[PDB]
Amino acid sequence: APVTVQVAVDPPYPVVIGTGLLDELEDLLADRHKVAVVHQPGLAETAEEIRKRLAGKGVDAHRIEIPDAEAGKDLPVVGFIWEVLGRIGIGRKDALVSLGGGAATDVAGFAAATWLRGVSIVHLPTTLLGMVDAAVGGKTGINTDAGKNLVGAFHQPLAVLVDLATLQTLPRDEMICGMAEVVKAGFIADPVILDLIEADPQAALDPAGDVLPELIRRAITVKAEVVAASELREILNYGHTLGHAIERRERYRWRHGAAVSVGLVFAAELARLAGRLDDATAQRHRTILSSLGLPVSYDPDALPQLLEIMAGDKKTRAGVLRFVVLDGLAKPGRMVGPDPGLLVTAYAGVCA
Ligand SMILES: [Cl-]
Ligand SMILES: [Zn+2]
Ligand SMILES: [Zn+2]
Repeated sequence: APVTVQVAVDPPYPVVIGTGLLDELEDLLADRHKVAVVHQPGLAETAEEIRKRLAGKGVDAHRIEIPDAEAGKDLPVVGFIWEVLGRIGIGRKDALVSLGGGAATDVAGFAAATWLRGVSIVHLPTTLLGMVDAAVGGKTGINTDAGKNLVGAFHQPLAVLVDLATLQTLPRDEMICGMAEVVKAGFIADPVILDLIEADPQAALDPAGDVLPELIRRAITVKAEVVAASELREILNYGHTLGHAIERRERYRWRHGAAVSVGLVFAAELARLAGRLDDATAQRHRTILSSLGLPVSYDPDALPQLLEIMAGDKKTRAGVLRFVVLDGLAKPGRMVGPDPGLLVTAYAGVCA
């Protein structure tokens, strides 16, 4: 019944896409002695239902509620999760289930990665961004005093269950910000994603339509294929060089997807001015993103503060900025240490 995308790492794991996946979760974890469901607050009820269905099969099943959103990835939260796994007596053969957006899958994933040096985790992402991106690929992380996105671990999930029923209650604004990673996947490796969205941009956002389920499958496949195929993975940062800087500048008060959207537009203008990307494919970034309702511009006077921010990013070595750029649709390449005047000119092409 559901579609499954296999992530061809070693060992491989499935990303299951379908409607009503609790049965598949039950049969998957039926034989574990203990399971802890780590969930964000608005999902207490789905978590309690998972817990009961599990306890029904004989699992000593627990739910662990963590703060919503970015508050949920903070070091004290993972400290709390560890203490709870201990109190419950979660062992090496036991399992965690994450239920929530990207922050939940990241913190629950980091906790599973480090508890007894690694226990199995199943991810149930409940946001579009979580489904196409954060839950696939095994990157986990937490927020510490050092900054965000710095501390983490690679830890592949036993499985990822992408339950489309859950999209029916997702607010429109979260749907739109999840679509920025789908669009990114389209530009880097699967232009059919772009063609499908262009047919009708508003049908792409409809959790009941037939387009969104296909876009999800395709975006997950692009990520699965990149991850299975050590630096090709950097292509997934497309739009994120400026995007992460904007987020930071706004103190994480902008949606991740909105910042990436502006970063994509910037990356396209950078490539266009460098002579690497044709005008048509370059312009297509702004037209697709703006048609979905995503921002395509940012504060015209922010470049100096953005440059200083990008200066300190982990990828920056000896003050040298690195960007993912396209040499054509689905032909990702790199631009290392671009001339400052070129960034200034690209930024003006985006903001003015
Ligand atoms: Cl979240
Ligand atoms: Zn999220
Ligand atoms: Zn992203």
